[PDB]
Amino acid sequence: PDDFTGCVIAWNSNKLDSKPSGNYNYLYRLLRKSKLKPFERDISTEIYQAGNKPCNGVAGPNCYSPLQSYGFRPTYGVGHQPYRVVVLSFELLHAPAT
Repeated sequence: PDDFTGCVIAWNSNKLDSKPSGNYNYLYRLLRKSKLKPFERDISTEIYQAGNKPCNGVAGPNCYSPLQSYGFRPTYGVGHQPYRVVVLSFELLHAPAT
């Protein structure tokens, strides 16, 4: 948000985020019609009707899979390794602090 208050804490966790099985879990979408509003999470699975014509459940022109898997390898150097980030937002309200 524009008036965001808090602290961003980032640290490398490649020793912790690497497992012998493989980090196949993480996936991402890189396209959206409009910029996401502040403090918005995109997890709801609605078939995104970007165009005026459905793909009709078949592959073809102008119908590509949006989801992509992150490319992480042990040979990647320091600096691009997966960094864990915690955003601690300290909301300054008028309610009892406690």
